[PDB]
Amino acid sequence: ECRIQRLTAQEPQYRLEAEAGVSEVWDYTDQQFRCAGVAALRNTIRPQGLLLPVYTNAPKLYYVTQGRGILGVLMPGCPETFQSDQHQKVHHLKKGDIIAIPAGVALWCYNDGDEDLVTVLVQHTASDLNQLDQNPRHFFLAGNLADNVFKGFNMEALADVLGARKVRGQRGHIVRVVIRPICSATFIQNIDNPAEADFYNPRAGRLTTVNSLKVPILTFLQLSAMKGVLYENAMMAPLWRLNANSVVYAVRGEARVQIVDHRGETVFDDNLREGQMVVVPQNFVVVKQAGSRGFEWVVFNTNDNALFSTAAGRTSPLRGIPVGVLANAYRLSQEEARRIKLNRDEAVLFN
Amino acid sequence: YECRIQRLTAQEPQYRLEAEAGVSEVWDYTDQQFRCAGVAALRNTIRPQGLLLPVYTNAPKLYYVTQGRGILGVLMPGCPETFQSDQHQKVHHLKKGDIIAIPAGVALWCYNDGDEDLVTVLVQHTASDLNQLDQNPRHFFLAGNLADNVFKGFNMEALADVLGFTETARKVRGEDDQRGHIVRVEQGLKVIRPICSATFIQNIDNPAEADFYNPRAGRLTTVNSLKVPILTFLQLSAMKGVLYENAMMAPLWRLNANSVVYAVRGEARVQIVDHRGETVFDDNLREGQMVVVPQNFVVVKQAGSRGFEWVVFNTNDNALFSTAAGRTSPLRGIPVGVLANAYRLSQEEARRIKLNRDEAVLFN
Amino acid sequence: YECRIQRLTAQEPQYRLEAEAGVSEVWDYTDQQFRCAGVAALRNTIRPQGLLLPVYTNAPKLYYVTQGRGILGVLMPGCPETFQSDQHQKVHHLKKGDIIAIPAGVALWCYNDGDEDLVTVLVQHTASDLNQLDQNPRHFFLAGNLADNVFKGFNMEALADVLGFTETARKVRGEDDQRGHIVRVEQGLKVIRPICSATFIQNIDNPAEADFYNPRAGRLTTVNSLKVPILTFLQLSAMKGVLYENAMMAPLWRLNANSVVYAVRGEARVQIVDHRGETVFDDNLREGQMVVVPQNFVVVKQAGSRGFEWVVFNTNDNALFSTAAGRTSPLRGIPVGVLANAYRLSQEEARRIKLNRDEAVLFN
Amino acid sequence: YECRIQRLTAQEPQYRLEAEAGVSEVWDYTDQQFRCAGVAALRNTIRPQGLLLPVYTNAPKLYYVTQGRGILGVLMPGCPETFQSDQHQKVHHLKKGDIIAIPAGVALWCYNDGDEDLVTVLVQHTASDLNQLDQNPRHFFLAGNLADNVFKGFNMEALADVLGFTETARKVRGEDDQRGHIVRVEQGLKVIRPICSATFIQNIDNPAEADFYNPRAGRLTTVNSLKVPILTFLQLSAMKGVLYENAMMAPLWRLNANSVVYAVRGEARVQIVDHRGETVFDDNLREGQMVVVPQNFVVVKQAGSRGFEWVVFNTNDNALFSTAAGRTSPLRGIPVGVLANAYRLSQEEARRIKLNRDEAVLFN
Amino acid sequence: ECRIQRLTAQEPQYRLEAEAGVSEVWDYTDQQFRCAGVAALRNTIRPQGLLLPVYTNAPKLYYVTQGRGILGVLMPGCPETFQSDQHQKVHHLKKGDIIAIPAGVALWCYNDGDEDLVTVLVQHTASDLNQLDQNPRHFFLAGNLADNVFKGFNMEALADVLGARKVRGQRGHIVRVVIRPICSATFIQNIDNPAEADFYNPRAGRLTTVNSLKVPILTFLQLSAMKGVLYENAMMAPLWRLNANSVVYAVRGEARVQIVDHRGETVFDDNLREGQMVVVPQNFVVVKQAGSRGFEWVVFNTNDNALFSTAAGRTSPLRGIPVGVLANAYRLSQEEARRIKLNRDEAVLFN
Repeated sequence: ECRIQRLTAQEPQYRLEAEAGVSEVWDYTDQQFRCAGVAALRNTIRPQGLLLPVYTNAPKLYYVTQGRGILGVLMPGCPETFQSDQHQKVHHLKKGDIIAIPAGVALWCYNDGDEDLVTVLVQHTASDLNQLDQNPRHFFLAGNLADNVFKGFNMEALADVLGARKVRGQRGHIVRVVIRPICSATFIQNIDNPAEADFYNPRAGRLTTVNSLKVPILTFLQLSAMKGVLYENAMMAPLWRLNANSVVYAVRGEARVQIVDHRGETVFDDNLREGQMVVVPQNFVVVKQAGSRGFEWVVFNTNDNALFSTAAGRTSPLRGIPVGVLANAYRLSQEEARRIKLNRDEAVLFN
Repeated sequence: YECRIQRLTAQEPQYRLEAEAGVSEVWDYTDQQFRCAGVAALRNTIRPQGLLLPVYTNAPKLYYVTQGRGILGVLMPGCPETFQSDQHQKVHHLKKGDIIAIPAGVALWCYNDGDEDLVTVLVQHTASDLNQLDQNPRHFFLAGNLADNVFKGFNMEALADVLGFTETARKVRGEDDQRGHIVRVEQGLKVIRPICSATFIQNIDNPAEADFYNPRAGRLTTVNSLKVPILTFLQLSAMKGVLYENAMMAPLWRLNANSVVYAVRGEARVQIVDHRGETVFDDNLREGQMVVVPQNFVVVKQAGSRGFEWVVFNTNDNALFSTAAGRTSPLRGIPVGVLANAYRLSQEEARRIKLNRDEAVLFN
Repeated sequence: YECRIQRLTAQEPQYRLEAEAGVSEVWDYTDQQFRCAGVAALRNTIRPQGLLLPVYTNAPKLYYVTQGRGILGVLMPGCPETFQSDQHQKVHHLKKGDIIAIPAGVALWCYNDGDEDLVTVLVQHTASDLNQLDQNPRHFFLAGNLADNVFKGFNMEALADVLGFTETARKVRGEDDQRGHIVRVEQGLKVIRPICSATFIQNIDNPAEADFYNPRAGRLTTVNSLKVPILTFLQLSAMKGVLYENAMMAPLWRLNANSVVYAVRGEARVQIVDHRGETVFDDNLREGQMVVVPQNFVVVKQAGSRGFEWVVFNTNDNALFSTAAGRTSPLRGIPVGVLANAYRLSQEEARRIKLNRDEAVLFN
Repeated sequence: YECRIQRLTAQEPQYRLEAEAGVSEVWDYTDQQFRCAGVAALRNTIRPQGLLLPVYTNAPKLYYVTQGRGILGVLMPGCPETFQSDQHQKVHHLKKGDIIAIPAGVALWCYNDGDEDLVTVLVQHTASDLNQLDQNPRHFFLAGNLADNVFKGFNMEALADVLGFTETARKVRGEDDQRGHIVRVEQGLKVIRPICSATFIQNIDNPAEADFYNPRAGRLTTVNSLKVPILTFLQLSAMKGVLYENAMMAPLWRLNANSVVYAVRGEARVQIVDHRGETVFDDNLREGQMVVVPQNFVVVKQAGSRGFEWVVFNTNDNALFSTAAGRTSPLRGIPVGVLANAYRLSQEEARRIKLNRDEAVLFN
Repeated sequence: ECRIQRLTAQEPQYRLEAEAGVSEVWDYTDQQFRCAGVAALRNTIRPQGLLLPVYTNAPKLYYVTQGRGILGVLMPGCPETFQSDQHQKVHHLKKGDIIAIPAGVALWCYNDGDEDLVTVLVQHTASDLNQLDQNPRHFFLAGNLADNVFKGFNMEALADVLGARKVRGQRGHIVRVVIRPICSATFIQNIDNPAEADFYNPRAGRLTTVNSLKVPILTFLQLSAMKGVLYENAMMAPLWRLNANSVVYAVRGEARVQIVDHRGETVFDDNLREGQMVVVPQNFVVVKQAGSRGFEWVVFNTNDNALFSTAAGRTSPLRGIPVGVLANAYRLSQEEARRIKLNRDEAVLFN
């Protein structure tokens, strides 16, 4: 399931055009995603576009690559706290936001901005919360792997449950053209803003994480994400993730990216570029050196608490264990063990 | 502590502590009104370019940034420095409407990199099991001015022995300063940018990020455990409330917490009712004032001609309230018959008591 | 609070509160015996067709229904109505032998749809961290009669403004009633049937649902966290005990709780022993009496000629006891040698001290 | 309880309780110094072949075995006997440097099968929510000598009725003994070998099992929740510290606990500093002495010419400290500018304050 | 996956020789282990042997069969509390120790003793912490299913992250030839010592357990172990484990061992001998009668809290339910139901 000889920088493989947008779907059936147990989507919502309400059998983490809009989530059996129409609290979407949506909860979204609203999506199909298959399934309540639920039911059986029903809706799933244009849980979190970075080096870059200790619901989703920015010529320390697979999506720039497994054979050594998506399995080691225009990425991780282990750096295992072990391991002399030890004073982002 | 209170009173700070670059206004933590709540209220004003010396306390704290913009630095124990150019821990940008949560014992400093006074109102939960001292606020300062820094009572020789610096650098210590706890700065003061990754900021006053909304009554924004995880450890919470012209906040009692209302803007007619069915409070609250609504006490607010904006520090992890009237009120939960037999009214009268107010918590 | 008690006493209610349709009997929550336990004991008698006005308190409560049958209504905050024909929340049928758990701050009413007096005995855990007021019981009533309802101290204009009803419906409020807290009814009063799905009832007196049984000694039925989940939040528990003719409850001390024994039926010789090895209690308990066995204090009961049936309110989530004598006693856990050297007896004497009583907790 | 202390003092036991085979030395649990910490300190010396009679208390306990080797027996409630040849529960071998954790209410005995006095120092956390009595230690003894065993105040007839043994075996009880709480033995006394599988022992003084080490400064060994699970239930912890010749323990304050330092070996210059920046302690601690460093109070130790070995009982599940100076100190966490503006020093002076001491907690 | 007609006493199937030791690997692809979802290894480290640092995608429980040495574990981003060189706290290994190592954390080990350091190892591949495959994977940082990671990366990309790099190390993984020759968590626990036994019978034997209520980290590993000793002619009560599979490794002596499944057919009835490894699936029932020289074993269990159910004995289900049920079940008379009930006063170890 995860015996992989090589890794791939992937882009969508089939499109899904609608009236007011497009859904580009990665081949979740490729071995790169099968192993990661994720399904990668991209949603583009033109101005005035409305994504019809949908729910999925699996948890979901959206990232807002571009645009600004309004979002509406539906928790079961909770009153409406927005009353003028009466409905639940809509949410404000802005570039750099992370959205966590549980499995089975309905969500709609509308693009009330002048720029295309681009959101990248991963669906964790290997999560215990998903009790169906390891393939994406979208239950729509309108419109139209995916389809509109309301369709299936009878005209009359459904007639006498409510006082008529063309809720059996081909405009696609994003159509053209609210009060403000448990259940008090925070689902949005700013990740792309610089002021709220976690790691920072004015010469190397910055790292911002979202996880269970920032957004509580993630404890239930067992997902997380990291927004990374590398300036020109800076590099990311070589690292492996202890308890999760990684879904890296390149949002800007270019960077050389290398990946290694147990057998010591490199499965990936290529230039990642904006719009591409690479997967870094668990315990596989990455390393990035930004290109000429820097590099910016988002990595989706499949665990509540994503820990890293940097082969080299201030918080590096090599820095942790004795010089003797280093010398006897890598034959060279005591002082070049010290060299491999205490020469990089930086943590994980480097000049 | 006892809470048999006959009278609640709107209270202003009772004793000030001025520094060269700021002023601390301390409410009377001795007053029964707050001793019941188990909290100590503080208000810090930091003029532009002012620096609070690092400090930690025996009790958890919830700061609310009423005004200004500035830098903050918290010091988690045994955490590496993630900000390197100087190499230090993550500083954070606080700004108007921010809620800041500071666990007990953590050292923390703040700087005002803005052109306006940085006003932060804070409460220190002194009745928390984390505070293992007594019901009195205690600030341990790491510099200057809580009489002098804790380095004052130390021995210069020992502190030199330890700091790797004897050394007239020994002037790290106290009784030779007189600038206070908020000092004036030379240049800037968070110079990389002016567990350990835990979120401590939460913007609460963002209109677009309200929890209850009514375009003609107001809005309510909460911060609790399901917003910020650390609060589950602090067992503290807060709510930022805005009422529009002549609107009203339903009569409500909080189930599992005391509440500390700080009047931010406007004025409002406020009534508070106790078990005895008697009124313990009936006054017009105005900005800068602080009242406590003890647990289960019923409070109601009708905003004045200029609206009313308040912040409430609640003393539990998940402070939830029950409203006597509204769409989610007990009256709606109980049968009509109960209403009739209770208030001795006709079934239609009860049905009016029960089903005429279609709104949730904020009304006209 | 201090618990250095020289003498435990069997206690009856000290002051009654009569209504037109019932009577409240209040034990002296001021008495040291209960102040040590941190509880306030109450007994409500509701004559047929009587209605308790809805009410909520600052402390959790464990009701025990000694007699009768009636309807109950609890009011969870912000929960939709699941009973619709009127539309309201789930009412529940309480009946003889029921344990009812009511969290702090929740409103609740009760009606006696039976032909016999509905007798409920209740304890209010005033030493719980959920009670953030003081060690005094406080009932907040939503109607009539805790001097008047909390609607009394409010302003008729405001309560009219809010309730969507000014309105001489304003008579929702107090000081104009005089019927008390338990009133007489017109017809019936739970009229659909005379989180939010949490179980609050637990029948404990069901003989077929005992935990310890001996057809000649008696039976013991517990209710704790692994029976009812909410108790994990209340940190309260209870045990319903029945001893047959001349049987005995082993001498036992509870590890992690105080115990509040209410004598339901029969009489029994009861002895209670403290750290000092001295007897703090040595009397014949009889129905309607209430005693407290503080934590770690050793108690033993020998039932009289008519058996003895009691209920104990324990003040922890999982109240477990250790019996000085029995099949699961410390003596069996320690080696014989220890017994010999401790009591200075021959190894056979110790082996008798240790292995002759083959029963668990209920004996002959 | 109040902790506004003007002066901390090194304290020795104030009243002894001698037995035929041992002596109990009791620190003054009445003294404010300990009443602030919420603990009662005890020291038991058991001469070879001495037996402590089984006993349980209202509060959790952390024993530290300073000297000797002996057998222990704990009595978990309702657990079968796993040691059978006699059939009884698992006895455990305690030896020099052991930490023993005893939950409240559990009975426990100990025997000295060695040729040297068995010295155990213990603290009883009286401010724990598990102790539901008062802030006073209370030992309930199951044999002899806490005035007599709890079997004393019982009725011989009842205790005969129950024990399956009337019987002049009734001499299981008190006021006829006079040997005390530590008695002399005939032969041996754990004779199979001289939930319920929970670890209660933790060797802390093992040099090879330190957490901090410096071959020229010393070593530090902790025991907390991530070492022994039961502590998560006791919310107690401990630290065994050794400082070599003329070494120093950094100036540190504990965030979330009071600390109880028992001087085991050597002497050391100790200074303690409070919020007021004033010195509350400045003396040379020596073996057998006991001091309390309240929460957030800053303490520093410089060992004498013969080193210094101490044990600290901390009153929380995960007691973590923050050191004013060191590699993991707040000063390193805050920017240089903050240091300069705080102590009014040049950026290089601050960089010295901040980056010259490359060690963690133990220094030269 | 676990429909098994018979069970096997297994020994390693392929060796891995190094300069200063040997790694003997059980065939984790046999159906006996597939079902148990474990991989069994044996490490032998000659005097002065050093096991190069490694990390694995799965949790691990080592048992120290023989020898005495020093061990070094690397937790992410935790300071060095051993300072003279500066590094993390090494640990002392001695015969009878149990070591729990999470997935993804690096560990090295060195044999500073005069006797061969023999450690037996199980890796729980069916643990949710492992997000790769159900096959062992060893990521080394030095040397060389298994391989050295540092190998894979480029000479220069890795050059400019630290000031040279022959950290790209054939001596094997254990090579010939420290300050003392969250992150304060206990990973070692004494299990083989008699004084700390859980069950004991001076005539039958003794049982010592390690589980979540002894070592806290196991709560996260969901593993556990039991060290068992049976004297000559004593026998282990027949038992089944409720919530885990069992990996029994025979460390000394010989014993007849029988195993039964649901169908009542015996899948194993043979003499287990030192150095052999048998697996007892969940709810399969074992029974052991020691041979002439007694018997000593370690069983690795796949759960935080391993509970047993002894068909016969003081704490036996048969002792739990009424004599009537026994009689009506097994026809014979009321008093021979009593006989099957209350004749074995011992718990689980028997004469």
